[PDB]
Amino acid sequence: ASCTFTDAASAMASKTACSTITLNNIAVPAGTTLDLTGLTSGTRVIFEGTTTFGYQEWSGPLVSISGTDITVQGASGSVLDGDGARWWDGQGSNGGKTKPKFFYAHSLDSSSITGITIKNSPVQVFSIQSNNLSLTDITVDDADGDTQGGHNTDAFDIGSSTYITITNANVHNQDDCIAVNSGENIIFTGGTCTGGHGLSIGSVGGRSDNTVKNVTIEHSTVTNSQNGVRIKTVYGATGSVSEVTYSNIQMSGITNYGIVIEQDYENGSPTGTPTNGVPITDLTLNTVTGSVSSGATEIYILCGSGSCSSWTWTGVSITGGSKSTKCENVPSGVSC
Repeated sequence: ASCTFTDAASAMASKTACSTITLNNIAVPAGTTLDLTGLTSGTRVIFEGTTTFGYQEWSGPLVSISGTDITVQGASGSVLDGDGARWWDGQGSNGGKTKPKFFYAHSLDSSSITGITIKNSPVQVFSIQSNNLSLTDITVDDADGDTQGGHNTDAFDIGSSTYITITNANVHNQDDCIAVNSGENIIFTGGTCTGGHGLSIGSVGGRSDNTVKNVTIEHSTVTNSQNGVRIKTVYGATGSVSEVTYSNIQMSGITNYGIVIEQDYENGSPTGTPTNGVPITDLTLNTVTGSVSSGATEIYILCGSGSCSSWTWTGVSITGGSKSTKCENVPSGVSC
């Protein structure tokens, strides 16, 4: 049966009995999840109009969807508006108000999400922990967070996932455009990332899953962001990052690091001393080009002893700013 809901309680009560679920202009109660987990395999979910959320200090998620063979779609003009300025205090997930993560895609397997627009997320947007999930034509409009205190507004956080494909994302936020904490067979292509902290592998380490393998981030643009390309592995942690390719990345207006690969990472501040428990091997950068701002550093590589090997570095050209005086353990064929 096809079902159309204008309230969250009805949608959650009846979701399994509906093979098409249209969610029209739903105001989700404060402190609660629009809980679309456990869907019957094959179900299509359509977001129409503007979805809103009541105010409460809590950890979220605001929305969660799970199931096999699920098709999630944002109708034309649809928006999931978190009105996150109600929470934003410059502190994000580091302190201040407790703020809800937006959209859990945990075990949304052999599934797709297309044409969803998120506006003004309180904190991180997509939490991806799935197998065979594509995210296409996703828009994260967190631009208001640049002046209203947004922080830790990651667009795509990926962990314990396989076969994730993100295509034609458009993100304006205040943190990582993508952050691959762990996963295998990941593609991010055709993205535009502005305002945030770059296209990041990591942080890797310190979790149950600390393994990244076969990730391609390609044909994408990073502008007006703290970093362009970033790999961050956690200080003193254990893990593995292998078969990562950044290819055909352009950047401009980068404020801190055009490319930064560091094995001393901590959330508060990098230690400045790398460790060697998270080896980065078979890393390819192929055509990573653009400019950084005058106060920025072009390329920064801080590798531990023996934990960066077998890299391929071709067509890398970052102009502007300054060259680093701090690079350590740079692999053969690579340069700051």
